Amino acid sequence: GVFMFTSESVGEGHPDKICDQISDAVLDAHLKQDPNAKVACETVCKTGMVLLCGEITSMAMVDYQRVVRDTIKHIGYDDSAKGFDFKTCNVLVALEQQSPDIAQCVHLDRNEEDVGAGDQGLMFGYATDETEECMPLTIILAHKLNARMADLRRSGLLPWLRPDSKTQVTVQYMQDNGAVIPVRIHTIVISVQHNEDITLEEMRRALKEQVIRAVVPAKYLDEDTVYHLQPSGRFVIGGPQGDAGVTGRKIIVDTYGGWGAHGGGAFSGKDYTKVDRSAAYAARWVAKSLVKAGLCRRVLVQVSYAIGVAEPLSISIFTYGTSQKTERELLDVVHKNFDLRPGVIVRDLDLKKPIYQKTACYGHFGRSEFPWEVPRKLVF
Amino acid sequence: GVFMFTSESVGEGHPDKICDQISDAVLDAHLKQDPNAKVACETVCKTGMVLLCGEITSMAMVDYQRVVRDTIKHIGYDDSAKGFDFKTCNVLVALEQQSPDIAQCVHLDRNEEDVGAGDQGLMFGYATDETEECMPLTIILAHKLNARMADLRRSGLLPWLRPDSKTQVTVQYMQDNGAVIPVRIHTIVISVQHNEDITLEEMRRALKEQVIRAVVPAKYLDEDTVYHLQPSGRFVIGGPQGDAGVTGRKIIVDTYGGWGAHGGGAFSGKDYTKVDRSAAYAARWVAKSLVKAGLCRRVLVQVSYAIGVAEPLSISIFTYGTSQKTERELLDVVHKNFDLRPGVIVRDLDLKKPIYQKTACYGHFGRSEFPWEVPRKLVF
Ligand SMILES: C[S@@+](CC[C@H](N)C(=O)[O-])C[C@H]1O[C@@H](n2cnc3c(N)ncnc32)[C@H](O)[C@@H]1O
Ligand SMILES: C[S@@+](CC[C@H](N)C(=O)[O-])C[C@H]1O[C@@H](n2cnc3c(N)ncnc32)[C@H](O)[C@@H]1O
Ligand SMILES: [K+]
Ligand SMILES: [K+]
Ligand SMILES: [Mg+2]
Ligand SMILES: [Mg+2]
Ligand SMILES: [Mg+2]
Ligand SMILES: [Mg+2]
Repeated sequence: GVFMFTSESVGEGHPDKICDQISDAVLDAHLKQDPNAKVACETVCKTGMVLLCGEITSMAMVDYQRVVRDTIKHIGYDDSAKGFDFKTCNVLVALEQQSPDIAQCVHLDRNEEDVGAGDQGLMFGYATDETEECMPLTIILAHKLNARMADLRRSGLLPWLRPDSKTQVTVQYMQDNGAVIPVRIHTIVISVQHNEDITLEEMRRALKEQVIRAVVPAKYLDEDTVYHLQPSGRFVIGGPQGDAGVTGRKIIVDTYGGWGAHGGGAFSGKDYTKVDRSAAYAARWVAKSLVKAGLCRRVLVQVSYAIGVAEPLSISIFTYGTSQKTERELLDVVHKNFDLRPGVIVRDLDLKKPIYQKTACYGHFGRSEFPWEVPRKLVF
Repeated sequence: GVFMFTSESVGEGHPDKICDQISDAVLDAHLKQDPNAKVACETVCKTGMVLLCGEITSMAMVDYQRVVRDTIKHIGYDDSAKGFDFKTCNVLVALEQQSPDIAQCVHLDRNEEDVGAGDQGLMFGYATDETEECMPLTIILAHKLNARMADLRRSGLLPWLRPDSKTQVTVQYMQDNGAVIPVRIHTIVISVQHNEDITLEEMRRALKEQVIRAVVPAKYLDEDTVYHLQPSGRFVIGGPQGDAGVTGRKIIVDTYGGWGAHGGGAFSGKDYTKVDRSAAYAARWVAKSLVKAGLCRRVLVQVSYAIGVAEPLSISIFTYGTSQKTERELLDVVHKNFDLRPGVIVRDLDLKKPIYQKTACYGHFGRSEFPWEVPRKLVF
């Protein structure tokens, strides 16, 4: 019953991911001074331009030129030869206050515990026992390939590497009563921006031997694995010069790589009152807690909200046939162990801390440092 | 075994959907003069501003001020009292040629049939026999609620309505050997921008009696259905004035409302060489053809590509246990009946025709006018 499943990831210099990182750097900058800042920052990037736009109500005093240029510098775009330079790009800021019609409904006059959902929406959380981080192997490997290239770039071991990169991993799985077991790597794609000096054959050899073989467990690779390495043959123009970037255009990279499900909302640039983020984090937290408790091997959780209403409108659990308990029993477990109002989630998961720029590349899930990745011990 | 599932939709004046419609109006304008235009148009909107950015290589000569302002006019934003006016907003254009490093790999010198995938990526198609359009009931109803409000607005029957709107529908389902059967409407949310004259109680009564009851089959509604109608109590500030909008931030509204799966790519603003769009359309087409052929009741199809390579890297079929044939047999059926190279998809689905602005609101799927919604008769 073998099947293929593909996931992709992108590196820190991918233009959409640049925007996610800048949006969350702005959020972090506000939260460091005003833990209750209301932030909805969209970032757009294209040749020579970063535009910040959206809605912020905050007591913080933030140097947006500094925050943006510091983020671009850290990513590695510091010269016109690379197509983008934090020293000389245009930074445009079009930031306004949050609509008062929204504020009066969501949070004005309310105790923090009672804050309403910042919008309507649906969110999903997912977990799978196929890896120790409870994530799909496809997306984890895709992230790790990009992170390895960034390490080799920053260390100087491969000086021809530039920050813009994309990876894609196809894994063959067998199924086991609703659970999924990875069996082998079927195909890997890597494209990474490079300078003019290096030759194509050298690049492909380095991506195989210093990237792929350093990251992918050898038991999954064999002589029939397909490798598309620098498949375009030339990737000198890159970053925002090659492709426009926008916040919230990598939402499947950010989450489960196509597994589970997604409700549509972007994460980056948004404070905790935006349930698109906080409730997706909470749903991941619930799903991972269910799997770690031995209640299932695979689980999808849906929650939904209405603007201004603190309590979820609906909660659903799907275990793909991998639980002995029924989904109505699991729902009982969830109601007895979690309170999914946004004003409680913020306390359980410490969502006012300025840690969001860390989440904006290499995935929001699967990384044990974050509070939604620490399972709650369940009573049942 | 009853469960809840929620989907949402937005109306034509929602700021993210404004950008999708403008991006596809630009694509249509180019395709009317140059059927082979290469288009990757991102649109950003915020108070008083439309910014077009991205990459276009085309022989067409397009009046971007006219195209943008005509689109905003048709949506209905024609006065500062509504928060946005096509006559007086700022239109900024930052459009460059497609990267030559991409062009040499994707299409230069190649016959149309052999054009390579414009990017790497994964795409999904989904279909379900629960409605005659083979779509989830939740997302269809959510779309229809917004379309009904737009009709009542444009006819003058509810003159206090403005273009920005959001809907959300929670349905209770039972399952039937992997298939899903809608049973009742559990919750409906509607928020719509309004003028200052109308009272809250009048608005809520009109949304129930002239919108919901005109659109939702009465057999699904009962005395216990929950209604959150204008739940914020005041929604006068709206459109781009209330919330920044960006192309490709409604990808789950655009597709299956959280059902099936999504590979991450946005649709609007992209010509057929962008497999994010053409291969997702083709996968929907395959999935719907499988269901209409009686081969399954529910099906998810995954495909993936590498930049420059015409043939898919992987294809997967999941029937949720609703097919008598195995998924390997169904894969055989798909390989015998479809050719999923982008240069063949463009011919089968007529993807050079300038019909894309129609797809940019109310969903890309479930509408029989589009070629990917006309099932292919299968040999098997
Ligand atoms: C292929 S571009 C998307 C299409 C583009 N907007 C256009 O005009 O055709 C998307 C991503 O692919 C990567 N990319 C850019 N140039 C590339 C190249 N020459 N070869 C391989 N990948 C490239 C970059 O990560 C970029 O953000
Ligand atoms: C709630 S806003 C998103 C959050 C916003 N960016 C902020 O600063 O909090 C998202 C959408 O909700 C809708 N909306 C805007 N104002 C609203 C209001 N006062 N009541 C209900 N819905 C509203 C509009 O469709 C808007 O695009
Ligand atoms: K783009
Ligand atoms: K927004
Ligand atoms: Mg993109
Ligand atoms: Mg949202
Ligand atoms: Mg949005
Ligand atoms: Mg894409």
